[PDB]
Formats: sequence, C-alpha cells, structure tokens
Amino acid sequence: FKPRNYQLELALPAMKGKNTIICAPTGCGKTFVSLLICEHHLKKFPQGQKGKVVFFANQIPVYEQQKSVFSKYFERHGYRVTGISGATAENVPVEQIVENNDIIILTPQILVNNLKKGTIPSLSIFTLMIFDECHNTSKQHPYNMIMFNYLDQKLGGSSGPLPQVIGLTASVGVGDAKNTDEALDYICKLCASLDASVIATVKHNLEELEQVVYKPQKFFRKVESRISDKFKYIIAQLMRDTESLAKRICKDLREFGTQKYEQWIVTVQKACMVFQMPDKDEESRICKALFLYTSHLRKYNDALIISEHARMKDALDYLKDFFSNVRAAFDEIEQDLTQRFEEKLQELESVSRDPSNENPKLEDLCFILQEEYHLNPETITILFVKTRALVDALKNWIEGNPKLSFLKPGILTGRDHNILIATSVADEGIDIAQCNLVILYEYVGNVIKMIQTRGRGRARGSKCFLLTSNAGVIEKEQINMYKEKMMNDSILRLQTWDEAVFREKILHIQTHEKFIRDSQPKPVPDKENKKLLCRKCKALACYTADVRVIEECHYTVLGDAFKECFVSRPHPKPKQFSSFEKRAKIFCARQNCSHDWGIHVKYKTFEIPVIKIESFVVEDIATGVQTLYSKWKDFHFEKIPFDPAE
Amino acid sequence: KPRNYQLELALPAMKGKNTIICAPTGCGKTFVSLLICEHHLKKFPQGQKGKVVFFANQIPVYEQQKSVFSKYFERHGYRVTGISGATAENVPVEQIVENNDIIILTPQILVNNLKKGTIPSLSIFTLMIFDECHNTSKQHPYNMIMFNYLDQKLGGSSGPLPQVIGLTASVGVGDAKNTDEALDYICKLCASLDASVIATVKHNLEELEQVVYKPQKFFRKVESRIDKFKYIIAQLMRDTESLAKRICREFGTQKYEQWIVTVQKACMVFQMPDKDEESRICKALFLYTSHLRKYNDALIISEHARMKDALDYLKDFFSNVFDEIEQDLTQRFEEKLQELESVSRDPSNENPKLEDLCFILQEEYHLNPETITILFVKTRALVDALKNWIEGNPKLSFLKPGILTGGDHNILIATSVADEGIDIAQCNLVILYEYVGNVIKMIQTRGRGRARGSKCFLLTSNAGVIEKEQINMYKEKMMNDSILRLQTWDEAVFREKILHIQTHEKFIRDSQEPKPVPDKENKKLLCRKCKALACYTADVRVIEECHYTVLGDAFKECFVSRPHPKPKQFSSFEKRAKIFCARQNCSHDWGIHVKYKTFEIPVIKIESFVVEDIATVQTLYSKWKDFHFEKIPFDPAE
Amino acid sequence: FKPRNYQLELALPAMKGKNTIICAPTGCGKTFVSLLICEHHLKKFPQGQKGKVVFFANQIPVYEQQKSVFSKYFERHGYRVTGISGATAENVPVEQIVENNDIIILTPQILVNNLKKGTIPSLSIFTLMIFDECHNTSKQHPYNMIMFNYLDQKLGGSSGPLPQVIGLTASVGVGDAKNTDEALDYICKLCASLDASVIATVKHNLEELEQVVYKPQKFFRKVESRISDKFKYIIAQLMRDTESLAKRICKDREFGTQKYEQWIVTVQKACMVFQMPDKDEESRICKALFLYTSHLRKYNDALIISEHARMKDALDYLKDFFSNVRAAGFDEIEQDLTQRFEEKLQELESVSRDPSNENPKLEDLCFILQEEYHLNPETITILFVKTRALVDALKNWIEGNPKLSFLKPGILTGRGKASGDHNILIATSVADEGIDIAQCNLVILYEYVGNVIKMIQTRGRGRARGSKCFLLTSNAGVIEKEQINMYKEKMMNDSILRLQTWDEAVFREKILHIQTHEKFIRDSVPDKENKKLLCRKCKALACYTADVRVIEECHYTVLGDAFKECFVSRPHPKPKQFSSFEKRAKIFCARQNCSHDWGIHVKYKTFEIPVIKIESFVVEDIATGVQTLYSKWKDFHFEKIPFDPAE
RNA sequence: AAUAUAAUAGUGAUAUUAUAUUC
RNA sequence: AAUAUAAUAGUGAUAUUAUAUUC
Ligand SMILES: *O[C@H]1[C@@H](O)[C@H](n2cnc3c(=O)[nH]c(N)nc32)O[C@@H]1COP(=O)(O)OP(=O)(O)OP(=O)(O)O
Ligand SMILES: *O[C@H]1[C@@H](O)[C@H](n2cnc3c(=O)[nH]c(N)nc32)O[C@@H]1COP(=O)(O)OP(=O)(O)OP(=O)(O)O
Ligand SMILES: [Mg+2]
Ligand SMILES: [Mg+2]
Ligand SMILES: [Mg+2]
Ligand SMILES: [Mg+2]
Ligand SMILES: [Zn+2]
Ligand SMILES: [Zn+2]
Ligand SMILES: [Zn+2]
Repeated sequence: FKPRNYQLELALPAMKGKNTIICAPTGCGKTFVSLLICEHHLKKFPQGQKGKVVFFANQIPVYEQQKSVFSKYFERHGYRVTGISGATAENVPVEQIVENNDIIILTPQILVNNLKKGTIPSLSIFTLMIFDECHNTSKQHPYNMIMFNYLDQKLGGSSGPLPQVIGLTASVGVGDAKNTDEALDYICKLCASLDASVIATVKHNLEELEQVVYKPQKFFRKVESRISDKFKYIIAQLMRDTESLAKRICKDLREFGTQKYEQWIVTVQKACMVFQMPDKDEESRICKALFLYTSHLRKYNDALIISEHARMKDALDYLKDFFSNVRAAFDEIEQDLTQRFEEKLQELESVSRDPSNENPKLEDLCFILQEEYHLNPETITILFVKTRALVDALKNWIEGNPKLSFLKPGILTGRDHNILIATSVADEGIDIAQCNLVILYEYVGNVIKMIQTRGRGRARGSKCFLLTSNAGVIEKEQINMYKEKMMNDSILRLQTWDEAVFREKILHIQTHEKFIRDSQPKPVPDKENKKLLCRKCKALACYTADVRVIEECHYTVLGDAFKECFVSRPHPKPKQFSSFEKRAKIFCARQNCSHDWGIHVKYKTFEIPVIKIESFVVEDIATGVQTLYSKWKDFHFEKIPFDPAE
Repeated sequence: KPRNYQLELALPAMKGKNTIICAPTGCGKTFVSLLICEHHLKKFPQGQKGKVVFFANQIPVYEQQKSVFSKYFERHGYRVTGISGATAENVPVEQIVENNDIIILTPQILVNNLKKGTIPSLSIFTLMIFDECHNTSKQHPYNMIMFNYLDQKLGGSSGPLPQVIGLTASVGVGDAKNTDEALDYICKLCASLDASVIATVKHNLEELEQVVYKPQKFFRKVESRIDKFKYIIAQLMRDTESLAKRICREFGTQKYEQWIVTVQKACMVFQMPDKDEESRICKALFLYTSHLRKYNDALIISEHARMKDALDYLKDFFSNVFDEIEQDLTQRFEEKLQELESVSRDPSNENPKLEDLCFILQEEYHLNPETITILFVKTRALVDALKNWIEGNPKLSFLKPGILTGGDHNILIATSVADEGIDIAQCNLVILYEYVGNVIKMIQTRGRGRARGSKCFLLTSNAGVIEKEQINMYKEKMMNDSILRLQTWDEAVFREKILHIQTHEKFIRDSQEPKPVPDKENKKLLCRKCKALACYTADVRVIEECHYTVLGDAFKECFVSRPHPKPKQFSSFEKRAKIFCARQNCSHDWGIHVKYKTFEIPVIKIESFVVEDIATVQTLYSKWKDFHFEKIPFDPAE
Repeated sequence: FKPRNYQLELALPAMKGKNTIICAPTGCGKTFVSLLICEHHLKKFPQGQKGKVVFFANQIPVYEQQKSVFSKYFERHGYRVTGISGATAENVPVEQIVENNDIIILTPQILVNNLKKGTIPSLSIFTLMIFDECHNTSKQHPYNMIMFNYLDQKLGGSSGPLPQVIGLTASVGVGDAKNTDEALDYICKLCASLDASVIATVKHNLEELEQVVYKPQKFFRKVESRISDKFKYIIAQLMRDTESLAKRICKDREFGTQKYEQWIVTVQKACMVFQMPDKDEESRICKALFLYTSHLRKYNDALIISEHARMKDALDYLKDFFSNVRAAGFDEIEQDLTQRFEEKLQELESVSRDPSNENPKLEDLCFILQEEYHLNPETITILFVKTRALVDALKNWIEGNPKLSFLKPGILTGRGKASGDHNILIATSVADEGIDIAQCNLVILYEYVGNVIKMIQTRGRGRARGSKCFLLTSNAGVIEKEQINMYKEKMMNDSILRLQTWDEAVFREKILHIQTHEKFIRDSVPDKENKKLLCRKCKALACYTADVRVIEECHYTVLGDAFKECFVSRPHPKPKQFSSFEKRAKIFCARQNCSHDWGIHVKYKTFEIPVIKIESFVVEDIATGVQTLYSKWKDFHFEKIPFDPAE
C-alpha cells in the first residue's frame, strides 16, 4: 500500500525498538501504523529466530476487525495470525495456540486470566506487545494488570527477555491535574505503567495530517429549563401520596425529580429491608408493600427527570409502560397504586398534549437540526444522550415531529438513516459513517472522549454542538479543553528531555509503585450459619451451609429445599460467560413475589442456580441481626468450594 | 511572489465586478489591492486613463498604504498622492484629485469635499477601494460616500460610476438570530457597497491555512470576590445621598451610574427666585452627585481589579479638588480612609479574577519564556490598574508590561483597536479581560495569532460574557453559510435584488427628512455647575456650521484660560488653551481656546451649559444640533 | 442473517448427514449455504463430543475470503477458525493446528502432502469435508487425491469413521458424453469420486432463485477473416528466407497456424541432437539453428496476433522481440536476422498505418461496443481473449481508437511467466467462479472456446437482469462448440433430474460399485552409468549426472565448484517461495553469452543452491555417445542420489 | 515441480503449444 | 465637532456611560 508520511513518522520510534506510546488524532489510520510496526518487527529477525506479536483489543468488534485485517495482510508473508476471545477461550490449549502462531489478537482479560492460572508462564514468549487505546492502562483495568506482570518480571531478581511495548492512543489524558506540572506527572506515570520511554506524535508532517483529519468547529448552546411545567406538580402530588403510604407503616427517619432524591429513596428502600417483626408473615406483607412504594417513587422520579430532558409524553409513556409491567405479573398495593395513577392519568395526558407546554431544549435542538439540514440536506448527524430512556424518547420525538420529517433516526445502545441516536461509545471503536454534525445533548465526559469524538467529524466543515440547560456542563467541557492544552504542552515538554533521563525517571516511578503495590491482608472468616431471605417478601431462601463457591467468584446452592423457593423464566439475553452457560432467569416463587434472585446456568455436567448476594437479606440466627451486602467479596463467612464429588 | 489565493481573491475585481473581498486578517490584502489597481490602470486604451481612490479609515493605515502604493506605482507612469486631515486645508483638492492617478484618502475628506462642491461627482474616479468595508453602514463616512454614489445611480444623472471594491475579514451578520436574517443583512451590506460578488478563498483554502492559523480559544469562568470594602463604601454612598436628600437600584452597578447622571440633570434644572442660593444649592448637589459617581466607579474598579487600584482612584480624585462641602466630603472620606487601607492590603481579600489571570500568565510563560502577550481591558482605569498590578506582583516579575491606548516589552496592555489596524509584533498569547465585542472584532483579533500554536483566553466572572462570545461564534457560522449560499446565486438575479434593496433603502432614507423654525427669543446660557451667568444667545456666532464662538469683552470676563493638556490641530483651527468657569473655583469645563486664521477665539460646548430664558424655565442640550435658535454666521468683521 | 428459501432447500440434504453434491447457479450465495451447513453440523453434537470441519478452497483469494467470513461468523459461536495455505504450511505443527481448531480452511495440496508424509494419520479427524468447486474432483487433481485416501479407507478394512462429504459446484459437467445416457454415467462416476448419495438442486423454490440470478442472453457473432494479407505476404518471405538460411546449414505445412508451430518446435528439438566430431563448430551451428527456429516461431506468433488483432500489434510484438534480442548481446546470427528484418521494416509499417487494412473482427467488436454503450453509457464490459499478447493488443487497440474513447480499459491476467473508472476489463481466463467482481452487463468472448462448466460459470458475471453475452469469431467452429456445449448443459440437467428420482439406497449401491471398480483399476530398472548434461542451445557441457542430487523427490540440484563456472545469474523477476525453497535469482548459460535458461537459484534451509530443469538440457551417454531429450525429471531414468546435507 | 482446462497432431495411451492455478 | 463599536435602561425610535477613531 501507500502509507502517508506522518504514519511512517509515528511508526519510526517503534521500528527502532523503543517502547513507544503513539499519540495521534482519531482516524489518522493507526491500523496501518500497527501493520507497519508489526511487519518491520517480524521481518527483522534472522533465519534461526522468529518473533511473536500480541495485539490487545479491548472490544470484540475491534478484536474481529483487527484479526481480519492482520490475517489478510500477513498471510502472504508467511505469518500465522490468530485470536482468542471470551467465546473461544474455554477448553482450548491457549499455550499451544500462542506458541503455534506468530501474531495473536487478544482481549486483555484472556492474557490476565491465563497468566494468573499459570498456562502462560511468562510474557517472555512475546517479542512485541501492542495496546490499542493504551490510555486504559491504569488502576485495575486488565491492561494495567498485564503491565503489573511485566513490571514485576522486569524489576524482579530473575528477569528473562521482555517484549517491546507499543501503546496506541488519541489522548493519554491528564487525569484530575489542575496545572501543567501535575499533567506532566500524570503522563510520566502513564508512561511508567507501559514502560514507555518515547511519546511519538506528528510534528514534521503536521500539514499532511491536517489535510486528512480536520478539527470540527465546536459551538455551545446554553438554553433554559422549562418554566411552564404543570406536569411536575401533579407527579409531585403523587409522590407525596405514595410517600405518605410509606409513612403509614413506618415512623419518620430533598427536592423531587433530582439525583439526590434518588439516593435518598434507594437508601430508604434499603432501610425498609432491615426492619423486622416478631410475627414475620406480616413481614412478608409489610416489607413487600414498602418495597413497592419505594420502587414506584423511584419510577416517578425517573419520569420527572425524563420530562426535564424530554417531552412530557415520554415521561407518561415511561410510567404507562411501567404500570403495564406491574400488570401481567395482581399484587397487593399494586392495584391500589395503579388506580391512584389512573386517577390523574386524564389530567396528565391533558397536560402532555398541550403545545404551549413544550420543552425549550427540544425547541433549540429542532432549530439546530432544521438550520443545518436546510443548509446541507445530505447531513449525517450523530446525537449523544445520557440514558437509554432518552434514546427511545428522542427517537419517538424525531419520528413524531412534522418539522423533523426529513430525519430518519436510528438507535445505537449497549449490550437508510440520516441521524443516529446513541448513549456513548467506549474509546474510538469501529469507524462508522462520517458525521458532519455531532450533537451532545446534556453530555458530560472527560478530555479523552472529547478528543476521540472528533474522529466522527474528520471531514472539513464538520460541526459539534453542546446543548444544555446547565452551565456546569459547558464549563466542564471548557476545563476539558484546557486539560487538552495541558496534555499537549506536557507531552511537547517530555519530548525535549533526554531519552536516558526519562528512562530512569520511568524506572523509579515503576520501582516506587511496585514497592507500594507489594506493600498492600487476609480477613478472618466467620463460620456461623446464616440465612438468606428475599429482599422483597422476606421469605426463607437459603442457608449459608447450602451455599458453595465456584471458581472463587460465583455462588450456587445445593439442597432441594431451595428448589421449592424459586421459579424460572427463559433468559432475555442468554450468553455463555467463562465455563458457564446462561439458560434462565430465577425469580422468587412465593405468592407472585417475582423478585430477581439470580440466574440458572449450565456448568459442565451440572445444571445449577447462581445467586447474587445483592438480591438477598442476611439473617444471623444467633443474634437475629439483619445486614445487607453489595458484593459477595464484602460478605465474609466461610465459603465452601464447589466439590463435584458430592 | 503572489500567493495563489490572493490572485483568486483579486480575480472577480479584475473582471470589472464590484466585489467585497472577504479573507482572514493578515493574509496580505495589501498585495491584492496592488494587483487590482495595477490591472485596472493598465487595462485602459491609449486615449483614456483611470483614476483610483483608496479609502483608509485610520491615519497609520493611510500612511502605510500611501507609502506602499507610492513605492510600487512610481516605477510605472502613475502618480500617487494622498490627502489626510493635516494636509486637507487650504489646498486645491480638486486639482490634486485631477492631477493624480492614485489617491489615498481618509473618507471624511471626500465627504466634506462632496458637500463643499469642490468635487462635483464620483464619476471622476474609475475605481474605489474601501478598506475595512464592513464599516459601510449607518452614518459612517463610507456609507455617506456610498449614499452619494447610489443617489447618482438611482437618479437620472446617468454619469459613469466607479467600480467598487470592498475589503474585510468579516462582513458581519448584524443582529441576525438565524441564517435567513444573516443572509438579509449580508445582502443589504452588498447593496450598500453596490457589490454583486463576494470573493472568498475556496480553491486555494489549503494554501491559505498554512499562512493564517486559527488560534485556540479558551474560556475562563471565575467567581466574584466574597467584600467588607464594598460594605464600607456603601455607607459613604448612603450618607452622601443623605446629604443630597437634605437639600432635596443599588451600588456598584452601571444602572446606578445612569441613576446618578439623571439625578444630576434634575439638580441642574432646579430653580429659585433668588440667584446666589441656587448657585451653591446646585453647586452642592453637583459635587454630591459627582463624588457619588467617583465612588461608584471606584467600586467597579475594585470589582475588576485590586482594592488598592480603587483607593488610588479615589485618592487621586480627592487630590484633584476646595471648599467647604468638599472639606466635609473629604473629611468623611478620611474617617473610613484606613479601615479601607487595612482591608485593602489583606492578601486574603485578593481578587480571584486577578489570581486566575496570574495563573494563566505563570503557566504560559513557564512553558514558553519567549511568549509575547496582549491583554485587552475595558477602561483606561483598568489599564493603569493592571499595569501597577503586574509591576507590583512578585510572581509576575518576568513580565515587562507596556501601555497601548487611544524586545523591551513582553506583555502589552490595551483597551481596544479599531478594525485590523497597522501590524504589530505578534502575540502567541491574547487575553481578553472581561471583554465583550462583536463577531467582526473576534475574527480580527485572530490576526495577532497568525502563527501556529497561538492561544486566546476569555477571562470573566460575569458568565453572560461567555454566552455573548459563543453566540458570536455561531454568528460567524451563520455568516460563512450565508456567504456560501450567496456565492451559488446567479449574478444577474442578485444584481436585480441588490437594485431593489438600494431603491428601498433610498426611499426610507429620503422618508426620514423636519428643520424646526429657529427661536429668535434671546436666550441665556448658565454654567451647569454654579449656575453662573455666562452668555447671551445673541453673542454667539457660528463658524463653519459646526463650531460656536462668543463675542464681547463681557464673556472674556467669565472664563479662565489654561494650556491644553493635549494640543491638536483640527480643520482650520488650532487647539491651544482650555476654558473654565472663573467663579469661586468652580472651574467647570466650558470649552477650548483656539486660533482661527488671524483671530484668537473661544469655542464653547452647549453640553456644559444650561439654557434658561427670560420670558418664562431651563432646558439642557447635549449637542448644538438639538438646540434650535437663530444662529448668526461668523463675520470676520466684528 | 436472513437466508433465502432455496439456500435452506439446498442445505437441507447436507444437514441430514447425507453426502451431497450441491449444484446451483453461480452467484446464488453458496457461502451462506456453507455457513448454514457448518453451523448445523457443529451444533448438532452432544456435550461430550465435538465436530471438526475442513473447507477446501482451490485458490488463495477464495481461501482468504472464506477464512475471513468463517472466522467473523463462527467466533461468536465458540468455534475457532483457522487456515493453512502454501505460505504458512512450512515449519508448522499441522497436526496440532488441525487438532486445536474446529473449522479449518485449506488448499487441497496441503492435505495431500500432509497425508502423504503421515503428519495427519487419517481423515477420521474430520467429521465434515466441504469441496469448493467440487467438479474438479477427477483425474489427478488434489481433490481426487484426497478422495483417493478417503475411498481407500472406506473400501479397506480399517473401519475408521469417515467425514460427511459436501461438494459445491455450479456445474458437474457431462464430460465427453455425446448423449444423455453417457452423461448419466459421467455424473454417476463423479458422485462415486465424492462418495455422494445425493445431488441437491433448487426445485421447489426455483421461482425465488430466478429473481436473484438471471440468465444473460447469448448472441453469436460470426464474421469474416480479413480478405487480403500484405503483412503475411511479406513476412512469409522472412520465414522463407530464415528457413532458407536454415536451408544452408541443415543437410536436410502452412504459415500462421498451430501446425507450423508444432513443426518448428519439433524441428528445434531435432536440431539439438545433431552431432559433429568438432564440438565448437557443432555449438556454432546449433546456436544458429536454435536462433533461426526461434525467430521463425516469433514470426509465426506475429502472424497469429495480426489474424486476431491489428497488424500494428503484431509489428510491435516483433519490435519488442528484437528489442529484447538487442538487449541480450551482439550475436552474428542475431545481428544478421535483425538486419534482414530491418530491411523490410519501412514497407511493413507502411502496411499497418493504413486504415484500409483493419480486420473485420475488430470492426464488428467496435460496432458491438459502440451500440451497447450508446444505449447504456454506464455499461460495464468484460472481454475474454485466449492469450496475454491479445490482452495487450486489445488494450492498446481500445485507447488507440478514437471511436472507443468512452472506454476505460483494464487488465486481468495471471501471475507467472462500475463506481471505479474502468468501464471494460480485458482478461484471459479465470479459474472456476473465483471472487465476485463488479457485475458486467456486457460479456464479450473474443475467439473463446470453453467447456460446459466454464460456460455456466461465466453467467455469474451477468447475474443482473438484462445482461448480454456475445461470442465473436471468424473460425465458425467456435459457434458449433458453444452450441454443443449448450446441448451438453441440457443433457446435464436432465440426467441430474433423472438421478434425483432414483431410490437413494440403490444409488448408494451403484456408487459403491463404481468406487470399488475404480480402486481395482487404481491399485494396478534405473540406469547407473554416468551421463552428460549439455546446453540445448550452445551444446556446452553443464553438468555430470554424478553431480546431480535430488531434493524431496522433486527438485534437482548440482554439487561441486565446477558447475559454478558454467552459469551466470540475475535477480528473479518474480521472486516466489515454493515449498521449503525461496527463489532468489535466475541462472543462465555462461558460455559466449548463450544465456539459455537453465533453471533458478534458490535458498533451501541453510544452503544457497542452484536448481535446474532437465527440459533445458540434452543428455549424452558417455559410453554410447547417443544424445537424448527428456520431458521432466520423472521420465529421465537413472539412479537419483538423494540430497545429503552431510555430503 | 505438480495440477486442471482449451486448441492442434494421432485410432489411442500420449505429445506440443496456449491459458490458469497450486505447492 | 462628527462617527463607529460595547454594556445598561426602553417594546421601539432613542438615551446614558465606556472605548476607539476621524475632520
Ligand atoms: O524443475 C523446476 C522446479 O524444480 C523449480 N520450481 C520453480 N518454480 C516452482 C514451483 O512453483 N513449485 C515447485 N515445486 N518447483 C518449482 O524450478 C525448476 C524449473 O525452473 P524454471 O525456470 O521453470 O522456474 P522459473 O521461476 O524461471 O519459471 P516459473 O516458475 O515462473 O514458471
Ligand atoms: O464643540 C466642540 C468643538 O467645537 C471643539 N472641538 C474640540 N475638538 C474637536 C475636534 O476634534 N474636531 C472638531 N471639528 N471640533 C472640535 O471643541 C468643542 C468641545 O470642547 P471640548 O472641551 O469637549 O474638547 P477638548 O479639547 O477640551 O477635550 P477633547 O475633545 O480633547 O476630549
Ligand atoms: Mg495511532
Ligand atoms: Mg526469521
Ligand atoms: Mg478485569
Ligand atoms: Mg463600523
Ligand atoms: Zn421473594
Ligand atoms: Zn461655574
Ligand atoms: Zn548455452
């Protein structure tokens, strides 16, 4: 092929064998850079020797793409390309697969798990490592675990040969740094994490690069929240009523429609779970009632937020679908609350259909769309929003707007079209259709994602609007821009340093961090038998004596006493994780409780339930004390390993 | 030598089309003008010759352009001349224009000469070039010239008209809230210059982008200081207001400034059967409102700068004054005095804005010690304030500040610069301190940042300023898109629309033209401060329809002459002295003393006088044009 | 994914575990059929068992395509996909690579070689085999070798489990059959070769299939040969004068035909064995004769080229030839011949610059292109010709023609010795279906003679409704060949539809019979005295058979520093790595700038060694003196000493 | 080096050339 | 003396102030 000069320039520090973090704008063709570095690396070895390259892709789509491209590129040169992902990782000779292939594409967790398991004895088997989106190397992220192994081998007493390390990123990030010095420290710490002595950027060839990747012009639209809202009043009345019904069965202990009230109502929901009675099949009644109350309050709050960021109709549809899910499941207070909702449904719908009441944010958004599509009818737009509810909401709003009829919206979420509505995309991901219009709707993110989003605006004349009713959002974007300045300046300063000095600084950052990392014990396990009841209906589910732990992670149940406590519905999203294969979802079997207990999976020969401690209440039969645990790791008792021999 | 995009910009003009040339500041528009003029002059046959006039709105640009054109076209058979305010008097401008091929002018010369009748028609020029043509609008001299032009075009004069070439970095969208309105405004501007073509760099854009780089803009939002100082001055405002209230909407805002000015007006129109008693009731209220005003300004300065700057402002004010109620006011000021001073030097209380500014300067100069910085502030008071602040800050010791108002210097503090102006030594750092301006000035300030890597910060605690700047950016988008649309139109249809707009505007312009009958009742001018008898309206003679003088030995009594702080020669006059009231150290500013021809005469402004009259009452007039009486022409015979 | 009904219909017999030959039109999307069959095959097994699929792609582009598609598709299902091609086949644990992967894409030669070595012990390791373009399974083709192994295991007493066999083709072919019954025999024999009991075709869903793949209309253009050859009139004089020069030294049929080519080749081979007591004189006259016959051959080629194309193209062919000759060096004979050619050059270029002489075939072709592009300017054309010389010829003819200016020609050939802007693609031929290229709504066959299979396969370029295919020829036989090929297609479809009606059991019995018969048929002294290897051109001593060593029972090298003085070398124009060898340079005869091609120079393991072909040499027995010529090293019979690194 | 297809010569095993592919 | 820009007040013409320029 025909590489651009800045690509050769970026690859040059790596082709000289130096561990290198390559920092270049999104969409500059880093793929061919990787191909160049890899080709040169593999061809440099004499006849009696051969190298082994490992490419780390953090996402399955990137995994498949890179595997495909590398395979098509290097097959002719006599280099075997393969890959190992979560799907193909089980019951396979991973060591042999690594050994028998020259280029191997991995998702990092495979290498982490296989290093920890011992199947891959050392990283010395690889002569080269490439980290895609290498800014992810930090904290507990798998990249950083791999690099922990690397640095432990390097700084350790007996150290074999180590692979060259090449990172790839659009932005290294400054962290929380408030000034260029702190930024410099963050960047140096990142370089220390990847053992990189060189940061490669485009300097000599800048004009060529700027003819390829163009920087989109960014505008900030500051609008105001709706002052016309009568919907919030009614829904607030409902919230007060339900609060009173919760205040009926309890005694005592800030604003409606905010995050703070969400925290409050969640914590309260937790509080109602620890309350106990001496006659406890009234507990099944009371705590279930309180659970339903707090849940409905939560949903109402969510509706208020949705109405704040979108149409009132979207909030009413949210609630309607919610109460639709309440039915087709005949509860208790549920019919009561449903009726109470239908009381105000007519008034609410009367308010939602009033054109005078419409959201000014959507008005301004519609304005932007209208103008830009009037000037350029061929415009491809991408619209980022915070939550999936907003995705569906703006989908329906665009489809239901006569003004926007020129739009043909589409959906992009987690787990033909003019405009694509999405939540967020981790890092760069696979290149999609170029968008000359990017709209950030109440969006807040870091500097890295800011720089990465520009990659959708690569063409000249691309535009990016940030639309919000909050000033904090805007100034967050601005401090992110300043952060970008600090980043570039700190990098430019580092590049002026002597390579040896930087190597040593990196060395002591590594050594210090390793001392700290080795400095960081074993908690005393309690053998007292507990009871696991339901967080909703407080019904007896398990005893901790019946609970076994599989692979130091998952928890299952043995006794047949549990088989009468649960029902099962076919899993909405069946998938196989590790050695487990998801089959069904598990719910409480008592009196339509239908609380989510966990999943039902196929493990080897056995088919067993797996439960989450997040879904249950802990009962100490000795002290009668009830407590709540978020993660199984925070629950300290005696966990008996799963034994197939029983 | 020529860069392609300059040829591209000059092409529509070279084809004889009236053209608005729109390109980024500092792309070398001068050579574009040179190309256009050269081709225009050399295109004529043997029996004919061209005459080009170049309008520069500012004297530095005037001199620069005159010099460059002179050096360039002397080689060829074309004579280059120029006429500015200094050389415009007692010279046959008609012959000067007639005897030269290229004439560089400040627009007021051509306006005045068109009215005077010395230049009968614009038909004498075959080419006109407006520098910073975005200024052609409203009552600006450019627009006056173009009013003459359009008056000839739409009329039955049927004389030949000059090709019109405008030059600007931004045409502006005006007040437009959307792309359609922007399109309307731009079409009206094209109509004002009678231009059928907007020339911008398109084919060669990538060549233009390696010359002029767009500096990165950051926005710094801080918070206001949290203020015992303000709390102290508040009572001075209150009790001074009580002193005013004894003889007869909050503090620190320009609203209160409006308030105090329009209080002072009413204090000037108060009247009484006696004479003396009002003289110093009005003197008292005058000084009360004045000192109140100065206190207000002091609070504002304390908000935008150090407390020491405000204290120095007040101290200088009280130093410039004396008596008795000045002694009272001063004494009351000396009571708080210190607690002012003691609060001021408390490091605790420092302005966060200045802290953030100092941070910015610190970082940028730490990374690049060779940095050149330019700092824009709203008022001269802030210029001096930040001057002393920079020179008085240990952290800023690397800074060697300088002053630019209306190497040896690392940072240059300025107020504002009209349009692009003459080229300066360019700053890789531009800081806008509480700056609010339009889209045009925004684009023009980029000219200081042409080098790659230049940065521009906008520092404010107001947060409405930020919104203003960003909607200005959106305005730029609207501008470029509207232009991009106009460029796609068919030229004929566009010329038709332009014609319609021209006729429309001329109809409205002719619709607005009054002239009330002059009141012959003899009037009386009093000093606005001390209400002293100053003049009779029958002593006032008018010189050249503009300047008003006074006769009689009686008026020579009433005013004192002091040498002018800034002597300057305007028109046929010469500023020498300054005129003040002679009463009881009132010394209100009445006007100036000038030398006109062989005469030494006083010139007064109606703005400093109040018009009382005998039969009936008083009124105030800001300008002489608003004051209607019988105005007797100045006769050299006394 | 949303599979079409006929794809499920085609995949259904295979999903039932039946060995199946899948016969469907080219471009119906057979890849999805393969994906369905493989997915079902892999997901059918219980927990304690797992399947292993092997896919056979005959060409590297298809190899990479299929590997990519299968990898992208089956990764999410938990099945590892890999491949082994010629490039990656060396110095790798093939057995482990096969064992550790669920789906393996392979070029058949890899499997044949690995079975022959014994690295892969049995075909029992695969539960499913898929042959792409399975009509190639016959004779000595690698597919058929694999199936020889398969059937040897089936008919033997090994009693090991065998994989399900699924073939894929657009046409099974009738072979040489003159009638339907014989066609039935051929098809049955093919089914016996693939051990297939079922032939799957689209029947119920045909109405759906015909809305995807459309049959292009075929037109037959029969034109006239050019009426008068001035060019051949004068060049027959150069052939006559050259064979008269040959007629001086000899002491011992139509021009412009293949008969003359055969004759001049046999003559050239006859001149190499002539011997004299004086060996240097012998070398002189043998070089002379070789050169004469060579120039004769080139002239003949020119005649043919100008028969099928412009006379300018033939003239330029000869000019290119003599350019190369001039580049070779100054030989007395070559200088002479070139001189006599240059004498007639003026007259010649005089005769092809005339517009009057343009051949009727190119005129008719020009008419076709003109009309079709007049009706549809967006037309994409593909032009098939027999030889690469004609590819260059028509390539230059198109852009050298003012009327054809709307055409943007392109070149498609082999490697060896709509939205884009190429409107027309000139090509020689493409093996089987190959990777799908841009759809051509115009297909021009210029003097093309194929078989029924290639005819059916070329329709895949015409899938769109309204596609057209012209057959333009002056021979008048070609028409008949294509027609009888159409009849062959009818015979094929009819015989297939007849076979589908049989009871499957009976068919299995007939198949077993044929297989056993074929196995019965299939199961049915070297000279030790030294020989000399002489140059076929200059008769110079190159090697002795005692110095020749045989590597891997295939390639032949030479030992000793003596041979290093007999040849020169220049870097290989097309460097290529075959097997364990890496091509470096070409070796030529070093004596008096003979420059005859002896072979190649390669890197084998640690060694840098020459490899020679017996085709370029003459074998002289030291004892008898008798000189002989040999086809390939296989037919040369002497005791061949294996290459020993320790020697 | 092997393989396939096509034309030509031969009754045919084959042979020559052309074309393509693979190792 | 004229003019332009910006902020504030007014629904607007305008008005005040700030800044800059020109004759
Ligand atoms: O005898 C042959 C053979 O030993 C060796 N050879 C050349 N190419 C190959 C190949 O692709 N595969 C195998 N197994 N063996 C090969 O070369 C000898 C003959 O040399 P050539 O002059 O014919 O080879 P060359 O490269 O010059 O021509 P070509 O291979 O392009 O056709
Ligand atoms: O009414 C004005 C006018 O008659 C005269 N005047 C002063 N400067 C100019 C000038 O630049 N151009 C013209 N045409 N006329 C001028 O003075 C009268 C007002 O006197 P001021 O006190 O306001 O002017 P002064 O010089 O004292 O102050 P400043 O103008 O520099 O700020
Ligand atoms: Mg990169
Ligand atoms: Mg090697
Ligand atoms: Mg992890
Ligand atoms: Mg202006
Ligand atoms: Zn329950
Ligand atoms: Zn006075
Ligand atoms: Zn030789």
